[PDB]
Amino acid sequence: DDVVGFEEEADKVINRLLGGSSGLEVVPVVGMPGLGKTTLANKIYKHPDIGYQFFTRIWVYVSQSYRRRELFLNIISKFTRNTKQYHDMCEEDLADEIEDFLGKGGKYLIVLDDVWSPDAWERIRIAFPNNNKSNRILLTTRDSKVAKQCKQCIGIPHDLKFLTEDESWILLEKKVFHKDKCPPELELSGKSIAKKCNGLPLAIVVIAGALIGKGKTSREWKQVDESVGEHLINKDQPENCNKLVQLSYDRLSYDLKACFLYCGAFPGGFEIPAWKLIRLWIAEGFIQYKGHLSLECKAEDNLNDLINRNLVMVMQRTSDGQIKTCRLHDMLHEFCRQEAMKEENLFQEIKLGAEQYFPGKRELATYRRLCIHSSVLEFISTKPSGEHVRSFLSFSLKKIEMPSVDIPTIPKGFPLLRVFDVESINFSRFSKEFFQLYHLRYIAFSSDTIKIIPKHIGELWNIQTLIINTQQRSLDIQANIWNMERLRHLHTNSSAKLPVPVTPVPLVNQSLQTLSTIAPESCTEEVFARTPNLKKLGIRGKIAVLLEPNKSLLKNVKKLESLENLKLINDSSQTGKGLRLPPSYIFPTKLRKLSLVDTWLEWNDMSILGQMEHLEVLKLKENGFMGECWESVGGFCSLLVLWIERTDLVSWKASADHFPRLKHLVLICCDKLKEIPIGLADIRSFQVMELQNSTKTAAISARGIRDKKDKQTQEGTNNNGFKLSIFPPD
Amino acid sequence: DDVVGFEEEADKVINRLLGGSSGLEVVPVVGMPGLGKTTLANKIYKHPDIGYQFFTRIWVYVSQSYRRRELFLNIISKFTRNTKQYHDMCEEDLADEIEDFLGKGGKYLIVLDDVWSPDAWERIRIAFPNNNKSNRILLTTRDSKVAKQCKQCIGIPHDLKFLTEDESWILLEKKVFHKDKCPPELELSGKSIAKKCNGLPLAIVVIAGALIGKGKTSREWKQVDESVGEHLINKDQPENCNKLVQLSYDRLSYDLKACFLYCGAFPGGFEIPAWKLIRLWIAEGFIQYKGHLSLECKAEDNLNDLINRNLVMVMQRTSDGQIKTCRLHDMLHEFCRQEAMKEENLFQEIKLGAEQYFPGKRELATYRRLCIHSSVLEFISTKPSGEHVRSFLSFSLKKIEMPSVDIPTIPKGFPLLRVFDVESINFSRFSKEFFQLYHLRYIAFSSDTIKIIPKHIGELWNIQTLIINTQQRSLDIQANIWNMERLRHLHTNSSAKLPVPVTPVPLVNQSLQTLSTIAPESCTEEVFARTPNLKKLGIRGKIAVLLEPNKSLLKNVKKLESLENLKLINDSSQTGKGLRLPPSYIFPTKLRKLSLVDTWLEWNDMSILGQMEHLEVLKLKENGFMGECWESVGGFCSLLVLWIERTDLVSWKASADHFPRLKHLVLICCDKLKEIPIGLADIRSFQVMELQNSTKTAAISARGIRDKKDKQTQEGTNNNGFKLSIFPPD
Ligand SMILES: Nc1ncnc2c1ncn2[C@@H]1O[C@H](COP(=O)(O)OP(=O)(O)O)[C@@H](O)[C@H]1O
Ligand SMILES: Nc1ncnc2c1ncn2[C@@H]1O[C@H](COP(=O)(O)OP(=O)(O)O)[C@@H](O)[C@H]1O
Repeated sequence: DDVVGFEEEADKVINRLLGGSSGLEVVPVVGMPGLGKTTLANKIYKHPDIGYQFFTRIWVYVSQSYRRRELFLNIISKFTRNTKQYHDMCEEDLADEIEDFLGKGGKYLIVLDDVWSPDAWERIRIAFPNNNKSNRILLTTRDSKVAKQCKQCIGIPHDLKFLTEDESWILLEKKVFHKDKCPPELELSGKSIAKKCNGLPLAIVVIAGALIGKGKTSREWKQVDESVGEHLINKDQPENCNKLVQLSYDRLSYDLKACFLYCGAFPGGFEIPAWKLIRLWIAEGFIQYKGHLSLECKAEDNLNDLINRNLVMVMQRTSDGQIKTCRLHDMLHEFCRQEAMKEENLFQEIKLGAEQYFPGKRELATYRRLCIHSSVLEFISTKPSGEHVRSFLSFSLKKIEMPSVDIPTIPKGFPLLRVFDVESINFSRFSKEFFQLYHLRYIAFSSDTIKIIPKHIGELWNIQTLIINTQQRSLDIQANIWNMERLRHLHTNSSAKLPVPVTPVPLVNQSLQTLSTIAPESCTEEVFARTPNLKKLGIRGKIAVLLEPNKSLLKNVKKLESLENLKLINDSSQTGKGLRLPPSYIFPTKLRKLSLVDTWLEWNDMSILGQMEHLEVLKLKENGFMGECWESVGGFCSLLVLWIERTDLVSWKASADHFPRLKHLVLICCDKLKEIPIGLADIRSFQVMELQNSTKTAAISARGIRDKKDKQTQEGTNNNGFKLSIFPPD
Repeated sequence: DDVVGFEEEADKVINRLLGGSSGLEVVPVVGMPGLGKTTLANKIYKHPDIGYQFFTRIWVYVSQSYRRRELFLNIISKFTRNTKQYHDMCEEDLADEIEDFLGKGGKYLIVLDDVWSPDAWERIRIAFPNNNKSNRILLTTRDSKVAKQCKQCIGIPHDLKFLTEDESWILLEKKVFHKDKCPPELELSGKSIAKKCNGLPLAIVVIAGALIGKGKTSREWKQVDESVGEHLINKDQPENCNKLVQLSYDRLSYDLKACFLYCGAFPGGFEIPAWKLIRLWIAEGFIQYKGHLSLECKAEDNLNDLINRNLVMVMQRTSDGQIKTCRLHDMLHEFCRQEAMKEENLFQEIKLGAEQYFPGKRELATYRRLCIHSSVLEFISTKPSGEHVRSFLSFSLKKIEMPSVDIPTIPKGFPLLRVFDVESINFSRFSKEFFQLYHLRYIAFSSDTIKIIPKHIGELWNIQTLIINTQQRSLDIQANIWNMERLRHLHTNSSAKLPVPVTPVPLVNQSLQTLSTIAPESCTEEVFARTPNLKKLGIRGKIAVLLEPNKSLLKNVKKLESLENLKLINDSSQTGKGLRLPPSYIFPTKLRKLSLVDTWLEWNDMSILGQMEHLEVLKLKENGFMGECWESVGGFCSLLVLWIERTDLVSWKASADHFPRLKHLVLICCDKLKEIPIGLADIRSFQVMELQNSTKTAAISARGIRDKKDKQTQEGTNNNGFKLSIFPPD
């Protein structure tokens, strides 16, 4: 409930939505960036009354650099998982598909954030039919002319009010002091600050983060108070607010300063993968820690400082509470840009400006880090060359093929390249000079034809992370990854057939921690003997090769003492019944996360999982577990999160003793579940619960469980209210 | 000498060039389009005094849609034939290469036609160094601000004057009446017209063509006189002059109207290949002739009407006088556009306008013929679909690769496609749905990976012309081209291994006329037995397989009675001496054109060629003939043109009886020629003569021959003055 002073505005907006015309209706929210337009939209999205009243709730991100085809793909992905048929149809075809998808449903609302030009609104409006079902469009805009120019915009342009003072002091106190009370010698400074921010929440949260970072001293509070007083916030000039961000930026440590500045190289509206980005922090040497925690731990700590300062906003978190997807505010992105080019020339972006001509070698040679986001193919066709370029950064929501003749240009022009992520570029093959980059550390790309990883990859002695994505069924690795001592991580989407190591000095790879998806045949004794420090393991392929009762290779997994994350993917031609678990003591004594996919195991097998006393997060995906009768056997003494998706389970019996400490519980696509155990509502730690494609009997059992737990909350000191998801509410 | 009234302007421009500053100097020529800027530039280029004074003379075409990399490639192609090393270097690298290439030479001039914006001039000027050698730049522009903005443009902007009336009447009379005298009842109309064109040569030539097309009657002359009087030519509004072109356009026949309008679909500044374009018409059914001449003959007649009306201007002609490269004036191109979209909606062009968004299906479905010239890859990535599209037209000076996943989009979106020329698009493979186009007639594309022509190509029963270009050494054709009765032409750049026909109805392909270079092993008896009407033959590969004395296959060529054009390319691993011709009577009795490449034959072999009494044009390319002593044996009773390039010939003896009727004579890269026969100057028909990379002894022999022939011209009635090329004059 981190929303202060928006209750009246949200209530009046909701009143506008539920009332008004009975046909199509669009409400525009205009305001100076950072004032709370998207935050208010998110509050409206999560409000219970509107969600109950609206059958379908879609969140859409537009941004300035919107792609209509990409946007239509994004909307289509929210309806049908089988997206292979929609990749070929032209844009109006997916527009009609969206039209009929929302036609099949009931009353719906569409949320369009950060629309910059009226022509974009006109081009996207064609996908929303007028079915006289009181469908609503929550449009957010920076300019009132966008709403004014539309004849169909019958609703008056709602100018969202700026934050009131009563909201100010309370908001800033909640942000910076949390549950603490401000000392008297800082209270007047806080009030003066709140009056001096001119009710702009982004400025308030950024100065709160700055105050947290340095210390809660009266002198520093007076300094920031006079600084914000020296910067009057004009209602028509947002750039001065960037100066306030400067008052935060100077307070960060030099390496942390640098990583925050590098965080701005990403495109606006881009949902950053957390794991990818921590790798960018590590590969570039930005993360330096002379302490007991690992470098990845230090990078996670830095991300935690970023989020708690409200500099980087997290949109989706992992099931266990970790950060999954983070992004930067568009105003903060513009400030980071302005700093990057006009102030400290750390890195530069190459964009198709009004001149429509790309920079030549003379200007490019002065760059140190590049970031090409659109029209990359033309730029690489120009064949640039940078002798002082240390990085190549490029993310796009669309995949761009790699011209073969143009392939050798990138390595030849950048011999001093260190990191090179082209995950939006589909490499067709490997060039010889690509193999000459001895200074490379991070390489990640996609391919649709590469089957054999060549031997010469072993001669890159400075690579730290290697990420490969492909649509091929099986991937063969011929390069000697075992002698690559500095290699730390691997991530693959296909079945990776690692070479069988040969036994010959400290050849043991103590730095290798995570190695993503590996074919079952490579999970041998020698492979795990060379990496005792492995923590995350992933197996992809015919799991029957792993888990035959007579010659199961999981005995080798027993000797891996440092393992905590295991992933198994079943790609066998036949995935029928007959699979069973080995004795429970075979597993590592300190494993934490295991995920079973397409295993087709009997329910009783969790008894093996019942022996592990430290299991806390478990995920079942794509027919991990099934069986008509599920009886809870054994006690999961430390289970916190269990995640089951698309199982034909019918009946489940459970008790509080079986799962004494569960916190997160998820069922998805359970088309045959009869009832959820009532006694689960008797567990105090049971907090969050969700349904998807469940039976009506499951729905009424869920409602009864919610009522019982709410009554228990009325009985005991259950501070954390129960969370139930009525999805879909149709 | 078709230049009237420009003698004074050309003389003063030449005086400016030879005089002025001793360093870099740029003369700009500004004027309303069609006034004669490029024509005056061409006259200056071909003037003898400037060519003698200037060591290096380069012609450069810029146009509005100029590409700096393409332009630099074009300039580099004029210096070194080995262009494989220059394809990889970045733009400034070829700029420096051009800098040193002109540095090695002496005083030079660079001609830049049709420069539209000053920034283009600034970006191209960096390739021209200041060596204090009085180098000159003939720049042609439409706006004086382009010259004014340049600080280095010390020379005053020369505003070229409009043609005077005395030149006018003479110019129009030379254009329309040639050597005839205007009747008195049309002379006053001609004078009134010439005064009413306001001295604009393009208008004069177009109305002369219109008058020629309809008839030289007094009433029609009065009609065109009042029409041009009704259209006053404003000096600042060129669009009204387009109306005058209308007075010509309405006078053409409907099919000829249509083909002229289709001629405008090509990009401005594009040098049209004549053969391709007659193929494009013959495929679209535009050429209809109910007469004895072939359809190709009718198309050539139409092109002749186009050129003699000055609607289409020819830049380079074939050695025998035929049209090789033709183009349209930029003002005429704009008029053709205006007519195409705003008037008769015959065809439309898809371009990246200020909106920066490509048309959708709704507008595209109303189109009948398309023409995409730039940013084609984005358009095909959009995946357009046209149910009423009958043609797909795309030429570019650069090669664009074909995305595999995007490959199927083109055929699926255009099932009613008839012609499809993507010769600027590099196809990587064949898609199955591409093979579903049963309405296709003309297909032409380039590839760097296609080795096997698939069988299903035989199921396209409506194909008339098939053109394939590839860099592969050998091309295999598996499709049954023999049962393709409507197929008329084939053109390949690689060795084409045709399938061996099997003997089984009129299966004989009487419509097949030309079939490009074909691998030697396919020149069998059965192949030539199925196409008795063949006229142009081409063989590419190991010619030793064709021409072994014991088992030569040219006996089969004997039975081909309709053959007139033969091409042979030697791609054998060893091309050493030992090759010899068969007896002369083996050849068809009516052959006209033969070309020998890399044959390595003895000189005496022309005795066989001496037997053919109707040989008129012969070309020797890439070591066709060699030998220290060349003695002329036999009499070429009808030889007109002989063409020899890069031979190590030393001594040649010839007489007038050997070549009694030669007209065009060419020697290129003769690094060892001792002397040219003096008696060749005694031949009356000897008119044109050229040298390239010749010896100094060859140069002085050439000068003596020129002096002797000029003295003979002073003796006899040699109306056609002798033409000698001082090339290079360094
Ligand atoms: N009621 C509120 N309580 C706390 N923070 C808020 C509130 N409204 C806005 N904010 C903060 O203001 C910032 C700007 O939010 P957002 O609406 O996403 O951008 P914009 O206002 O430009 O659309 C957010 O980071 C958010 O944390
Ligand atoms: N002195 C001349 N004699 C005959 N025709 C001319 C003369 N000068 C120009 N023309 C004609 O005028 C037309 C325009 O010529 P050009 O110079 O190529 O275009 P622009 O004047 O727009 O540069 C040409 O087709 C040419 O035939």
